[PDB]
Amino acid sequence: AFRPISVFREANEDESGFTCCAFSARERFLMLGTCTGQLKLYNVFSGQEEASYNCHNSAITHLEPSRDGSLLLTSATWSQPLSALWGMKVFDMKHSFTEDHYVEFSKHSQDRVIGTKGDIAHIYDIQTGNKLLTLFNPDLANNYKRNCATFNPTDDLVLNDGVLWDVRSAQAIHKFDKFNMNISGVFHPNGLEVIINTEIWDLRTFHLLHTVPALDQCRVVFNHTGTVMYGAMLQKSPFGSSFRTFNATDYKPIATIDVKRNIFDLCTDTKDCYLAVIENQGSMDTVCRLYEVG
Amino acid sequence: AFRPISVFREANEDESGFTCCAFSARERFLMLGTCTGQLKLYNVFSGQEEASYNCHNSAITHLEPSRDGSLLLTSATWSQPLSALWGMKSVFDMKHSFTEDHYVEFSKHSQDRVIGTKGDIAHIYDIQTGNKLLTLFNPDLANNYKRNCATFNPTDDLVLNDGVLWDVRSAQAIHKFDKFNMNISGVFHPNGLEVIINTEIWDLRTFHLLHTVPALDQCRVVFNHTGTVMYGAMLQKSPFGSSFRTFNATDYKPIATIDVKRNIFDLCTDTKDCYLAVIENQSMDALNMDTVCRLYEV
Ligand SMILES: Fc1cccc(N2CCC[C@@H](Nc3cc(N4CCOCC4)ncn3)C2)c1
Repeated sequence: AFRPISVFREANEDESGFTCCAFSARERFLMLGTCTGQLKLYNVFSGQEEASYNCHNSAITHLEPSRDGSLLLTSATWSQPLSALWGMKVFDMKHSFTEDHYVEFSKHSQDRVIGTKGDIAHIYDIQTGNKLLTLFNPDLANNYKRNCATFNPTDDLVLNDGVLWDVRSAQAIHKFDKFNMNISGVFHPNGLEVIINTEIWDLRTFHLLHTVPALDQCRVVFNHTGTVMYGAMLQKSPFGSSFRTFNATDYKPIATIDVKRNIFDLCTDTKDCYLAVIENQGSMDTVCRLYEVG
Repeated sequence: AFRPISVFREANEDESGFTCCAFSARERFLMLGTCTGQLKLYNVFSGQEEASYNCHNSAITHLEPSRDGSLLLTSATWSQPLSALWGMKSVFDMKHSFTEDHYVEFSKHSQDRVIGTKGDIAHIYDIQTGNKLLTLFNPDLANNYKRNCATFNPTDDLVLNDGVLWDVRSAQAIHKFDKFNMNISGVFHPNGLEVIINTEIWDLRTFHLLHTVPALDQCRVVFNHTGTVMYGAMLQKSPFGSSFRTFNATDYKPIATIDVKRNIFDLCTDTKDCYLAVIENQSMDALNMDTVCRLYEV
């Protein structure tokens, strides 16, 4: 049950150019990246645009606010810096990650950033911005075209290019075998499973647990309690006109939602009451439609 | 860093009698056994008691909730029965007893069986019927470990009992690991490839010695749920002293040595491995039993 509420659109523009969405830490703001590298803040209540910040010189591809509301990670498409860390408590650049096309925070304590440059993962200290670790084992590389390195929920492990790393020893534990060209995978928020495209792997024994065909070429996001998984399939619009929900315990579908328009991105708020979806109104005119979750 | 978050005692008792603990399937709720045979449910953050159940007429030594929240194993000191299986669905009720076993745990992959230990002997039981399916003891291969604790491997194909590897389907001993200590019988690595018997790390394929880790000596070793950290409390009334040790599960390198300067009765982690609960007595080798639960954020 996804009940459309409202639309956020770019004020003072013929066509809308939203490319990515994230709710602010305490959800008073929807943060919308644009195709020209602006970060626009919208009040969820009033629907009004409160600020437009010049973050990058190309389309924003990724946004992640820190849980404490003090920091924001951004990634763009081309040029430099590809990724940056911003203070949210005046809006200022804290550090740049010049060559990393994707960045995420550590999960348990958000003291670190993990960046991806092709097949290579970099870990940075938030305070200093210094590079602490480079994770790349050329013996084990899968060369995934959409590789995105990520920490597990405890920050002890990293998944990079389908390879599981022990962060403390900076050594590869296991290479998961390649069965697609693009998707490198994520940790299940439950901490026990690795989800790589259609393959569900046991984190501890590395045995295959499940095949989930409906996840093929999907971006996967979880609700904040990790009971529901969202998948939007990659096809310019990154995804198509539908997303799918899955029970995160058994990987069985809950709903296929056809919005009848190409999806650029989707995110949930911390309380799992809202779904924001970037939808192409044109045939870009990419608006952000808000849905009640339920 | 282990950051103390909360401390609490057994509510309203002159002397606090917590002896063991395990996190519930419910996020912020810890189950605790007591020296008078009660099972307590506490809010681990507020320290407030929620529920109490009468399980045994002697001290609870160990408890293990099932992953699905439906079942609980308990073991007591000198009660009859020594161990029992409880339903927690609607009414809290005893399903089955394991008369002679001083320790019990669930099978690992599918929790459809219980494995109990009586000295050097392992018993395997069906959860549905309570029926004893197997008695595992080989008089030729016994190591006679004083703190023997029989266990299934991650896939439930194998059992380690008194340092002997058993094929469960055939109920035959397939290998005896040579004895290097008097007490510690060992556990499976959650990766399913290694057996950890006191200071010895054995390869499950070749049965070759992979590593010797002196810092593990006389430790009850447990893994966090993710299998990234090994926690060891050393034997020295509590069986344990005032220290617990952590090791990297991938390379067995020590991480931390934590001396709480009080005897430890038990320790456990939450399903998300964010927290460590420790039961500690309030001087060293205190005759007085007055324990607290301390919660650390990891
Ligand atoms: F050295 C080992 C090796 C393997 C397992 C253990 N454990 C298994 C769980 C139970 C442990 N024993 C106790 C005993 C105990 N007390 C309660 C008070 O009366 C004395 C026994 N309190 C807590 N734990 C021993 C010890």
